Amino acid sequence: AFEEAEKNAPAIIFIDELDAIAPKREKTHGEVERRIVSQLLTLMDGLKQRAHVIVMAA
Amino acid sequence: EIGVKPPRGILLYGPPGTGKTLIARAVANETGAFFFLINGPEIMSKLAGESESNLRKAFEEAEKNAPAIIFIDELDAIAPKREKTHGEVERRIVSQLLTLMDGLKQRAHVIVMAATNRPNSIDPALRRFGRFDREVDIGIPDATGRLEILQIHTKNMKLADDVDLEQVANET
Amino acid sequence: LSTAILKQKNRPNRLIVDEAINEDNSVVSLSQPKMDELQLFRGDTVLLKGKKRREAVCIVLSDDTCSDEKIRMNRVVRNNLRVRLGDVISIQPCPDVKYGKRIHVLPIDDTVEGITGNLFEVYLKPYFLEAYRPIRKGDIFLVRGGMRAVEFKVVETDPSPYCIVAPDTVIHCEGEPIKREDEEESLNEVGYDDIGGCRKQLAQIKEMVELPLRHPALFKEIGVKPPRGILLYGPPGTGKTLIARAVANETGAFFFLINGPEIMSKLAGESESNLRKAFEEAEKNAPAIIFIDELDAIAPKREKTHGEVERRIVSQLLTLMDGLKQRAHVIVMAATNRPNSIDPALRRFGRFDREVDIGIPDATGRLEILQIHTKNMKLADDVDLEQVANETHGHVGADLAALCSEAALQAIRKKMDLIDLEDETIDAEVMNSLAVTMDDFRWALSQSNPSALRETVVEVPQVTWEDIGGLEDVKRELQELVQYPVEHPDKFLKFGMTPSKGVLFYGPPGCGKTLLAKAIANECQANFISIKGPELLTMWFGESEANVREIFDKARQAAPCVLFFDQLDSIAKARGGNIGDGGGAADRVINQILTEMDGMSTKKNVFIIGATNRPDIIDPAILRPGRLDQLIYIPLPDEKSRVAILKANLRKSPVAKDVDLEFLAKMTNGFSGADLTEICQRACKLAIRESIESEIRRERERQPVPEIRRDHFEEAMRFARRSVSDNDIRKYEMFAQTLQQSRGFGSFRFPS
Amino acid sequence: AFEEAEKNAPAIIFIDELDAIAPKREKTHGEVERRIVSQLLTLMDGLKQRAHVIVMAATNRPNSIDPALRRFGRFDREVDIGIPDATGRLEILQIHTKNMKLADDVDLEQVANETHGHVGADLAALCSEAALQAIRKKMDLIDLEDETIDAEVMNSLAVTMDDFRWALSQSNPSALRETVVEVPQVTWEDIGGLEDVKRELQELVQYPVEHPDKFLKFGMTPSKGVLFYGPPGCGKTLLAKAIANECQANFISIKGPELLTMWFGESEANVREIFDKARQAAPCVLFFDQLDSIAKARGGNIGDGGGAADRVINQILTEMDGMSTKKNVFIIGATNRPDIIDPAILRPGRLDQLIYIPLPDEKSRVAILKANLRKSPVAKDVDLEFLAKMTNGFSGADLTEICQRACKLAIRESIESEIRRERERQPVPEIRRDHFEEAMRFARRSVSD
Ligand SMILES: Nc1ncnc2c1ncn2[C@@H]1O[C@H](COP(=O)(O)OP(=O)(O)OP(=O)(O)O)[C@@H](O)[C@H]1O
Ligand SMILES: Nc1ncnc2c1ncn2[C@@H]1O[C@H](COP(=O)(O)OP(=O)(O)OP(=O)(O)O)[C@@H](O)[C@H]1O
Ligand SMILES: Nc1ncnc2c1ncn2[C@@H]1O[C@H](COP(=O)(O)OP(=O)(O)OP(=O)(O)O)[C@@H](O)[C@H]1O
Ligand SMILES: Nc1ncnc2c1ncn2[C@@H]1O[C@H](COP(=O)(O)OP(=O)(O)OP(=O)(O)O)[C@@H](O)[C@H]1O
Ligand SMILES: [Mg+2]
Ligand SMILES: [Mg+2]
Ligand SMILES: [Mg+2]
Repeated sequence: AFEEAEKNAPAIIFIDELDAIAPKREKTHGEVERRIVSQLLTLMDGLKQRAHVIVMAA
Repeated sequence: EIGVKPPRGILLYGPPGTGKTLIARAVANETGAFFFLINGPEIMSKLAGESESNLRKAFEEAEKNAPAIIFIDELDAIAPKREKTHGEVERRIVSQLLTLMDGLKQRAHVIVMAATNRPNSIDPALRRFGRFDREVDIGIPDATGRLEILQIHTKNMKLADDVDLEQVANET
Repeated sequence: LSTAILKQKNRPNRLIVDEAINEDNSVVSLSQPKMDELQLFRGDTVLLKGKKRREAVCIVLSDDTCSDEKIRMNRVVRNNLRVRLGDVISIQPCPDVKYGKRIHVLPIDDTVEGITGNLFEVYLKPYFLEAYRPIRKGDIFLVRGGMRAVEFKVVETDPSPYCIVAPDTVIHCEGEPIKREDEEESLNEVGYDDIGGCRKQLAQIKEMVELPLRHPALFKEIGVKPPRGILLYGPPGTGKTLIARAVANETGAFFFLINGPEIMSKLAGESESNLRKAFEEAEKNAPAIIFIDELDAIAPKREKTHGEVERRIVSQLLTLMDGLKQRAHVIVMAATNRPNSIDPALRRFGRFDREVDIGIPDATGRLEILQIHTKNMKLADDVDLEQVANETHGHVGADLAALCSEAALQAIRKKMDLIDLEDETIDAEVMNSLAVTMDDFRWALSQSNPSALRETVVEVPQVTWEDIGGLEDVKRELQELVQYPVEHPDKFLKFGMTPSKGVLFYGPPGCGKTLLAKAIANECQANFISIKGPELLTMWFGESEANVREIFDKARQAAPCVLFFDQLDSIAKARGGNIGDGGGAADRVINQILTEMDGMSTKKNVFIIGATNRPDIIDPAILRPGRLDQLIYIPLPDEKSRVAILKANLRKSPVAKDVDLEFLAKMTNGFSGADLTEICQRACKLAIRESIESEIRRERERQPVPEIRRDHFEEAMRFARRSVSDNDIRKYEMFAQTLQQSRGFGSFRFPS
Repeated sequence: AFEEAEKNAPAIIFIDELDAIAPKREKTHGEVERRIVSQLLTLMDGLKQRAHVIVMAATNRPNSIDPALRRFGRFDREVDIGIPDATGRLEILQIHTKNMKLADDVDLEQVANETHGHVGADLAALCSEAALQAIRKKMDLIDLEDETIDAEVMNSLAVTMDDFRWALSQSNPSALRETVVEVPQVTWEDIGGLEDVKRELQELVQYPVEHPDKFLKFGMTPSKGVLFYGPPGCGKTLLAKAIANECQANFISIKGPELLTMWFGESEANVREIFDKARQAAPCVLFFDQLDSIAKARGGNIGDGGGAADRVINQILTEMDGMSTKKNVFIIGATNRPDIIDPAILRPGRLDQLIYIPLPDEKSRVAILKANLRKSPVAKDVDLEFLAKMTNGFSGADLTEICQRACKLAIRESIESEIRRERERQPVPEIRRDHFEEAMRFARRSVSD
């Protein structure tokens, strides 16, 4: 999703229900959710890249 | 001359924002060695054998371009304790890391670096000597260190004369 | 008997390596009576065995200066044989040695640099002119001459592998120069000598992977087939992979290395195909050894495994290891930190019949490991490796390598002033001044801490026995508790009684229990694990007891280890008194603690100390001797102890001489240690307040308090309160009197 | 495979590790595995059309096999290759020792009687280890680095009964490789007093295994369950250690909460596995130290928690009921809190015999003091009878603590004497009466009235 949005560099990403996808890595027993939180952190770190892509989460 | 091998494993740990990834980027830019960067979740795959193969490919690429520095960001996501992990894939990934860093074949010139917010969630076999030799705590800076951070982050901006960065360092 | 396979027994061939006065690369010298014993004449070609499957050939010459029990050889022959001074090698006559038709030699890359002249013409042709020197494949020989002497690798011999370099033999230096790094990696190759400790384990391994190959006639005559499956298990860093490398380097059998995760493949049946290919490769190559590192990666229990691929891989390994088509003389070795995670069907005699515990070494074992790891290091004369071996209580061998590396790194740090990071190269004077002293090893010891305890590391506030005032008897008991079983086990064996290893501090708040724990953590010569009571408890079912089991296992591995519980009554409370507490989670934690502390397992030097602020609620089985043997009562300090506490608090504090601590201790009746510390802190705060007001006054005039004074202490005292009320002392004295009256005899005297 | 079997008929198709390719299709998450199970079903159904092909399969997880494969017309016959008895173990030993060079003193009958839980691979391991010990005894005469061996060394080489006894000392069933624990060498003479308990335990262990015919003749089934209850430190775990070291029965010792697992269904599976591997090693003793953790009163904590402990205790009750008398699996439970043991556990047929390990009396205290000081150098004037008299309410642990405190006082005296001698340059042959006198004032009674 991040790659596709960055392709269309004037892009806005909207992550609806961010609470479900991104819980606390330590608090949640599920390893899938801690991994997805870490991947989202990595994507946000490189998100800017001096690109028009912006991300809004609800 | 001194007859030892210099330590080959660095584990940076600390709360978020201390600059572990920043230090990794600084090392990547300012060292004269091949740099390979690994993100924890990006290794994960559904198919059995893909993730261990990705780790093997990264370590082989580092070995070919030796001396090299491998940085594994978000080590906690990729390497949980095998006793407390149910999934076979994660346990096999941790075993592949253990073998790659310290196995019957040892890495000659590759430096393996990692960063994690929670070092105690790492499998204790990784925190052994031969694999992650030293653990470096990137902690909360003091007043002078955070004044240095403010100076670093304010160097590009144009600042008025009234700006007093030592006061801001004291207050934060 | 178990280690009987390790002795050399001093056969006539056995000889001690010694330095060579004038012996060239291709000759060695012995004592004349030694030749007469071996029936060797001067000039006879001889064959010398070495370590890690190496052989060399030399010309034996008579040297009167050579010792009777020693053989003189230069550095070249030593490096060819991978031996050092003092090593024992066997010399035997070599029959049917003939002049070599042709030899191909490959020079080392670093030596040939800076030599414009032809390598053959400048060095090989005069060196091998009428040389009559015996050589073998794989040897390094150095030839002097030119600007830099040149090392040649004899890669090809005709006839192989032994040949005499006659003048008619053609010598050619063409070819890719040999890398210095490759020969260096060949030199620093791991053999059975690089494993320290694990003497019985190494004996068993050599019995199983070396003896059947070296002397198969024994097993053929005695009519049995030797064991063919070895599972090396142990905590991380104990040397399982090291033993695997040693076996790989020091066996003539073909060696196949399997790493667990490498087997896996995404395709259907491709992992089973990889396993079959590995076993077919081993079978094709006659005697072969298969080593599977990280066995738990690809051999989980089939009953506990959900994926079908993993179960099929376990079944494939089961069939390959012991199936209808039997193994054709193949030794299978495996290493794992989790032997109980392996499939139970793999652990039987047919497949993995011998399980070898590479455990935590003792003092002598870790001394041996330190000697092995420092054999290459440059050491000063001041270094005492026995002291370092005694200091490192819970180290496994990887921790000792870490300690040696830290010492070397500190030694390099001490030279960072003379050394420049930026400059191209380091001065030779600095390199000659570089050495590892005992101070570097002391620093490494200070930083050293067993890796298994890395998770259970807490920053302790550096308390000394002097920081505690009073409690002299308690200090002596604690020091003796931690020191006697560790430093004098022979005394306990002589008196035939195991030591007591349990102490419970009970008393009013603020009287010095946690201070005693800090003093133990900083002063006692043992590992220390600090446990807050409820941190072990977990929401999940069976995980709180798992945490208890894990922490006790960590204390067992790092023995001698001190296991301190800051609030015991939280983790240790009487059973049956909780309506909720999960599904009896607290009671199950109590029972797990009871089993871990005194059960059917063998007892180790694990000193378990608990501090409780109210001991009447702790389970009575916890206080049973053999668990918390001594119940030490830490009461409110008396006047002497109050003087000691006040002096200890103000020892580092600049205090005016007018302050009479005896009068303070006399007045403060019923005060605890925290009360007196608060009095001193309040005096310090008042002094700081006065100094700040004085500084404000000087600042006002621009636009004092050198030490804490008597009036500061008086104003601090007017705020003082007695934290522990009389009823609290009544309760603690009630518990203490129950304990004392339990015995029933104030004075016990034997009848005369 | 099936077509090639038909081409060359009569044919036998052996499928080793049948559970590898034939799991239950409902539990399978792979399409290819389910298709393989269906193909096996189809081929075994069509086996009737095939003239003389016979399919024999081997598996050590028969319950994991797809149930449809065990129906009529396909794998309809099942052969249980069970654990051999004493005579069967003798036959296996005779088979494995036929090629070895046994000495005359060897007695395979004794070796057959000792190996209570061995299955045949264990007996082969035992023979291999005995021969390896025999080879070890010659490692003094032959060095490993030697190139060749004298023929006389081979001629002298032979396996003797001492080698087999060493092997038996090292030998253990392969099944009990995960439950094995290091147990201290506790002996019946290490325990002081408890003579009636010792005799009762020895009889309860030996009589059912040695003479079941008398119990069948009188029609009474031997008791297969014992609970130990008493004050802490009175000798329950010590008795368990003595049983493990002395009795010729396989011993499984498990900690209380060892079986519990957070994952749903795993604790019941752990109970099933422990009881099954107890049956496989019969005659076996299954000891439950701190039983009240494993078995607590149902409904007392039902509301608080998920209810997994109730499932665990129900599974335990099912396993206690499921055992036939023919399997000699003695179950011993130990607890110092019998009041919180589940009442169902003590019902007839499960943990029948309830034994009260009491606070020792004066004669038992003399026995305990002698047993503790048996290996210790104690002065003659030290009167143990008076120590037993004065320690009225003391338990065995209390007396052991008194002796340990006296030992530590003696060690302190010796250490200080050595320090003093080193100081003067730059003792304590045994424990004395003053040491015990000093140790007694620190002594306390651990168990209250
Ligand atoms: N010590 C520091 N000195 C200067 N700038 C810093 C420092 N720490 C953080 N920053 C600034 O804040 C940003 C965030 O830091 P960074 O992403 O490295 O944090 P982190 O918590 O170590 O990372 P991650 O959790 O992704 O490993 C940096 O890119 C930099 O701009
Ligand atoms: N007994 C020993 N003697 C000498 N060196 C040792 C010993 N044990 C470990 N080492 C050294 O310490 C390190 C331990 O690494 P090694 O791979 O041998 O450990 P391991 O027991 O296989 O660990 P893991 O369980 O994590 O695989 C190596 O550098 C090895 O040389
Ligand atoms: N004997 C002592 N000598 C010096 N300071 C003492 C002494 N006893 C207590 N203190 C002081 O008490 C404070 C800490 O007390 P500590 O943590 O040892 O108490 P505690 O007995 O463990 O209490 P609690 O029951 O509340 O956990 C420190 O300020 C320390 O200086
Ligand atoms: N009859 C006895 N003879 C010799 N020593 C004994 C005797 N009874 C107890 N002891 C010793 O006293 C201590 C009691 O420990 P033991 O394991 O026997 O206790 P337990 O009855 O299982 O109690 P707990 O309920 O506390 O687990 C041990 O050190 C043991 O050696
Ligand atoms: Mg390893
Ligand atoms: Mg405290
Ligand atoms: Mg007990």
